[PDB]
Amino acid sequence: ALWQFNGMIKCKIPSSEPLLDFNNYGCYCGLGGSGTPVDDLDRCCQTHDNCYKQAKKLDSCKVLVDNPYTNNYSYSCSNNEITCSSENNACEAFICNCDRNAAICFSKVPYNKEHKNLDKKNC
Ligand SMILES: [Ca+2]
Ligand SMILES: [Cl-]
Repeated sequence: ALWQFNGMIKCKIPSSEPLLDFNNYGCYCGLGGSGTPVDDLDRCCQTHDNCYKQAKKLDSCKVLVDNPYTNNYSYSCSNNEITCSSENNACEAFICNCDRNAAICFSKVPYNKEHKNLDKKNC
């Protein structure tokens, strides 16, 4: 869900307030996402959006009537490393991996503040 994802982002980027820094960034970071990503951070968000699309197609998630946005997976953060819980079921695990991949991606790309709060006509 959002609470775990936000915690993962802070795990990798301890200086960030994700719900303020990454939301409404570029064409993909935040609600919806379409068009050409504007930079590598936006591509991280595009990948993440696509990972959620795939989670919704996974048989485990469908049978569990899962919503990736509300998934109740478990994770831990130690020394700025994210570990998705081994106890997560297949659906939970998939979504945890989407979130972990994105948090890692965000930590590895530049932040271009000219893309914060981008007008979606640019998308
Ligand atoms: Ca999005
Ligand atoms: Cl990690």
